[PDB]
Amino acid sequence: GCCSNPVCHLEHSNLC
Repeated sequence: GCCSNPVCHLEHSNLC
């Protein structure tokens, strides 16, 4: 995580 988990990535998609 964050960007490397698909869920934590999308919760803050600005941060992936």
